[PDB]
Amino acid sequence: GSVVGGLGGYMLGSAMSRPMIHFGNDWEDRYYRENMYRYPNQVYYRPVDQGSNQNNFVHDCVNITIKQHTVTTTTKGENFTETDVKMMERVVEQMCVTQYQKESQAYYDGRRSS
Repeated sequence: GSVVGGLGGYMLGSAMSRPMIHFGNDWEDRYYRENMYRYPNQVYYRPVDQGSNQNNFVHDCVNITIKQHTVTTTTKGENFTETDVKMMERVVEQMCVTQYQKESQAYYDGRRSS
């Protein structure tokens, strides 16, 4: 978990498993389903601290992860459609939420809520 390529130092999450996300269109639910195992299983984040926040950790994590699985992959041998990346904007969000609910509670060690 350090500078995974030309990352700004960012760490790389432990391998998660493929979420369930239904989006609010039946085709989206089904489409996501028919490729659920094709989506990424890890996400990239920076160390939360007292000047970070979830809306900068998760937000940048969605960008960074896409920038290492879309910007690092469409340029290679992918042609991810914006539809696919619209799906990844949910998976990576809830994944990096899950990674934050660990890392943040490691950062705080006290300031987490008392």
